[PDB]
Amino acid sequence: GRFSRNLKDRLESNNYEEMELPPPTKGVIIPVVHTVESAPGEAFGSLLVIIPGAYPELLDPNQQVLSHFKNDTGCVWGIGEDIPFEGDDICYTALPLKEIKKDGNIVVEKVFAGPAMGPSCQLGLSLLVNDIDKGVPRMVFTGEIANDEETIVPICGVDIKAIAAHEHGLPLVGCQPGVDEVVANTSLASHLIQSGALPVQKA
Ligand SMILES: [Mg+2]
Repeated sequence: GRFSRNLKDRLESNNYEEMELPPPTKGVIIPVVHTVESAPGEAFGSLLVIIPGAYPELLDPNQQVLSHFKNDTGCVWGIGEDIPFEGDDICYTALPLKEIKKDGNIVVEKVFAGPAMGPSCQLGLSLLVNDIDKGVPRMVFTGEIANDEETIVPICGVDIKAIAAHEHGLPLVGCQPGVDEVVANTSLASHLIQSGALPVQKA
């Protein structure tokens, strides 16, 4: 689709039961694209945050769907397709992220929609089970993961996702034109997480 602020306000007006939670042990932020049948050609993005633990009861019942990592190696609630690589034996919940407060608290909310579909979450999840140990990287990841499990693969809707990242004052991270910061593989992505941001040359 293409960005609709009209679509955004209507759908989001329908979000309910927003909650301020404690900072998760760790977590990872990724973008999603909303559409509806009766708004052809319109889209808007928002953010998920994926946290350790199974909290289906925090999701709208229409997202209470459980997907697994490859070979029974963990699960994610709120995601609608299985993950084609291994997890870290944990179960996560992907929650609609309204706000990430200055004290670290996250404000989530319930969203009238289906679970997150498609492959663009992979970069985030791969980084979450492999490369993140403490905290939530203050950046937004999008990208498919290749069969080598290191090469990042271009995805769809990058303009929409950038916009949703930016609404939160966060950079979009991926492998393709449209992203604010560019990583071709999970190594560089991981070095970026350690740095907390793109390394600077204030020279
Ligand atoms: Mg294991």
